[PDB]
Amino acid sequence: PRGSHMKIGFLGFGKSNRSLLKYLLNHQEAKFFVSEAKTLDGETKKFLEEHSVEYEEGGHTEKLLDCDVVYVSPGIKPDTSMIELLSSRGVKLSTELQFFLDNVDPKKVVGITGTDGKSTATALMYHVLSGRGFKTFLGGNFGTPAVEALEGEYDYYVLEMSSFQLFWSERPYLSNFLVLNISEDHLDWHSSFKEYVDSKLKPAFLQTEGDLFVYNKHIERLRNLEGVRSRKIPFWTDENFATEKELIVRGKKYTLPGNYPYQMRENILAVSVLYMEMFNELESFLELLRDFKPLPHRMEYLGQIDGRHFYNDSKATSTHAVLGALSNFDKVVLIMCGIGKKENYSLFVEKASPKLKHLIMFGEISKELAPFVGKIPHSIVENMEEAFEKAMEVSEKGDVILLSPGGASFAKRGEHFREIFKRHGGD
Ligand SMILES: O=[P-]([O-])[O-]
Ligand SMILES: [Cl-]
Ligand SMILES: [Cl-]
Ligand SMILES: [Cl-]
Ligand SMILES: [N+]
Repeated sequence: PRGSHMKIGFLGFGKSNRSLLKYLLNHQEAKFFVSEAKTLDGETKKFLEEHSVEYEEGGHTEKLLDCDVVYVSPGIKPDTSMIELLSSRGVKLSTELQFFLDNVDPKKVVGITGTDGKSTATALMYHVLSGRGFKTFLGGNFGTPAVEALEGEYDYYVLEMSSFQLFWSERPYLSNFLVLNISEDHLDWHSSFKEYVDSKLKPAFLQTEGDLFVYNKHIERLRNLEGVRSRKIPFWTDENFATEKELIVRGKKYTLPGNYPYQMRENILAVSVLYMEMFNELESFLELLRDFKPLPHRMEYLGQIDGRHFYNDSKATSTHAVLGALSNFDKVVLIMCGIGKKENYSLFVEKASPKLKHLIMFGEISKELAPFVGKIPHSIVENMEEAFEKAMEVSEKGDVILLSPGGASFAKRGEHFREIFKRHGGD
């Protein structure tokens, strides 16, 4: 009715609405208006001015009441004054996720939601679809907003979707919908648990018989899913579950490549079930799982030499991973090495300190750590052989010696450390 005089509003201007405005500037004839509660920085203003997008900052005014549609930033709360005025004046309210779901090919979307594990599970789905050779987009709440992907073409769009995005999405239709878990704590979400649940489950009740809904069966305690019309495959059942070492899908058993925490086992189970439904086969999934980056590393116990216990955490390539390994003991003689990531090690050192009987270092990471380590008994050596002997020398019967490097390299170091262990008589 209004041709190019359509007025499109943005309430809030975080990454969702910024990505959406950038898509619409290049795809739609309309007058655009951005409304920010705080101040916009200099770069953002220059950007809006370069494309003559009107804006207000320092408060939401009645200028938004003039809009034909307003896109709400996912973090905007439902009972705020501007939402109340907008609704009471009959202005249509939508959000960047809903726009995406209205514009993409529905059958190419894999929508993942959950309380825990959401980012890793989404990354795994992306990983295994990419590994089959599909051109695959990864984004959603934790990452790149989905509308970025509407430039060019993809085979699959793998989205992580939060309760906030789904709340503000009036009709969030997904052909492929995975719910990892729904849990009562901890929660970024404002208040009502029943609104949180209902927001997260919205897509399920929109599906048709040709669609797919894979879900954690514990959510059946919260909501009745009988009327959902899609192919529905629950996990944690008699046929779809995981124990510490095994994955069972359709009653079939597969050995997992390591013994992982509960959340990672659930992420694997969830994505398994969906992959098996899409491709009828899990051998390709398991092979691709092996190079999945967030996959926890094996901490291989090597054995003893003269009462000392050796653990090989060769794959720890960051401060974070070293802190993981450390939480398995109370005292340890620790060997670190490799190329230090650009970090601030004081946070790491104070967190590591109580667990360290002695720290041994070599490689360029020695230089990064040296300035913060005056606190604790420590030795800098030149290579792994020297590190090994120094570990034997500062240790006694009963101690644990742990290789957990913390830096990158140029199972090469791990192999080297194993070989040294053996040459000095290890088991
Ligand atoms: O945060 P507001 O719309 O009063
Ligand atoms: Cl705002
Ligand atoms: Cl904002
Ligand atoms: Cl998004
Ligand atoms: N936000």
